[PDB]
Amino acid sequence: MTPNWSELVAAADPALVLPSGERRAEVAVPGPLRLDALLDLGEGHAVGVVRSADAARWTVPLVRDGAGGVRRSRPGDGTAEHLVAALARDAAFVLEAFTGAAPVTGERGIIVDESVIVGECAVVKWAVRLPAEGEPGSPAAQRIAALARGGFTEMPRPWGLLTLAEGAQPVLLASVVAYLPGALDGWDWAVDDVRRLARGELTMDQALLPAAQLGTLTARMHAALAARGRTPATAADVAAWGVRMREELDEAVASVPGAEGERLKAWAPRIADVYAELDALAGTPLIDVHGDFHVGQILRADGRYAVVDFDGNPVLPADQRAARQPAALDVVGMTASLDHVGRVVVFRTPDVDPAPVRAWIAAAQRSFLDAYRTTLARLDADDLFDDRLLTPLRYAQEVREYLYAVRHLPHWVYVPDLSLTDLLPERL
Ligand SMILES: [Cl-]
Ligand SMILES: [Cl-]
Ligand SMILES: [Mg+2]
Ligand SMILES: [Mg+2]
Ligand SMILES: [Mg+2]
Ligand SMILES: [Mg+2]
Ligand SMILES: [Mg+2]
Repeated sequence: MTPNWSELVAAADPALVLPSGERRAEVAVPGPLRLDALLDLGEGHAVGVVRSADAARWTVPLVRDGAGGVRRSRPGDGTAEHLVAALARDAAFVLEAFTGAAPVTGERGIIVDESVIVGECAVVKWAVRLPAEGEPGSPAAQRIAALARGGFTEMPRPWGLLTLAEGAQPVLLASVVAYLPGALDGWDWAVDDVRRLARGELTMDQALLPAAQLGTLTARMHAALAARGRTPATAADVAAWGVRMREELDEAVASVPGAEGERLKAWAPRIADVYAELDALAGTPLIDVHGDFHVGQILRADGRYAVVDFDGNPVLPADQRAARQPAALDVVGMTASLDHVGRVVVFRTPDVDPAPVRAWIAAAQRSFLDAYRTTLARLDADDLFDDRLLTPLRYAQEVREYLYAVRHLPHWVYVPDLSLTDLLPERL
């Protein structure tokens, strides 16, 4: 008889677990492989949770093939199709389907960051590397499900989620969401809006509306996420925040060159002064947040806004990205991002008049916060936002931009330099 899935995986080349296939033999995945869990999708298709001999765990879309026995599914094999069908139609797994899932067919691969377009209307995203058993990984499945359950719709419509039932949070193995082919992210559309403002093709009112819509979206998002509950920050939590933020400040002060570096070195005492007041913020509410929130995570098409990318903050250790944080963290991420959009327009656009752009920077931050506060109040969710955190967390956001610059793009130091120039009290 044909072996079971376990015997096929144990006998398969260890490169089975790799999306891009076998690599150089000198650094091959160590075998033998072991199948820890298997969701049978029918007709020779499956989702495996596979362990390599180094204890690393993997999500593997599998297909039985008479050529080699088993191999990793490729776009066009139909495994993503079969996952979608299992949504429309083993205790280790949780398959959650949402309204709108349909058994669409036809697969096309696309390169992101593995993602497979199905029926030219849905996107299946396979997790690849998983955390160790019982350890936290990406919270994207918990975020998307909480949003859908809360009636939040300003995101690609969820079709389904496949998770492994273990640990504090179910481990994400695959997500299926609506495909938005004609959608750009904010680093395209927000820059274009403000550029058009600078050219006089939009009025200030027109160029400010997206900032208000973003504020409403963020408030709707937080209200839905907060329905899963909240956790008061402890004294140790806020103390840890200050240590981390001061260390990042010290690194930026030690690495930023030139005039920007001199001004930052002169500003560091005041920034540190503000970080010091975090000790009085013990008890501030922590909720499930987006955690990596900025205009690049917002798709816009035909006046519809959609937030994506719920894996968490990529600079935190992988096992901390699911942790709850202050809602104000997302708030400052977006308001900082809006400021930066304005800085980029001025820096990149020939013959631009910075006066209207800088007026827009200030007015856009006010438009966002007003809409955010008004929407939270309309949703009776006012108390998740502790605005005492605005200044310390915003400063820390700008310091992160210095570190990005010195590590990846040196000239980018102008963004936090000009942002902080306008943020800091002009009394110093
Ligand atoms: Cl500027
Ligand atoms: Cl730039
Ligand atoms: Mg072989
Ligand atoms: Mg090999
Ligand atoms: Mg080796
Ligand atoms: Mg993103
Ligand atoms: Mg991400």
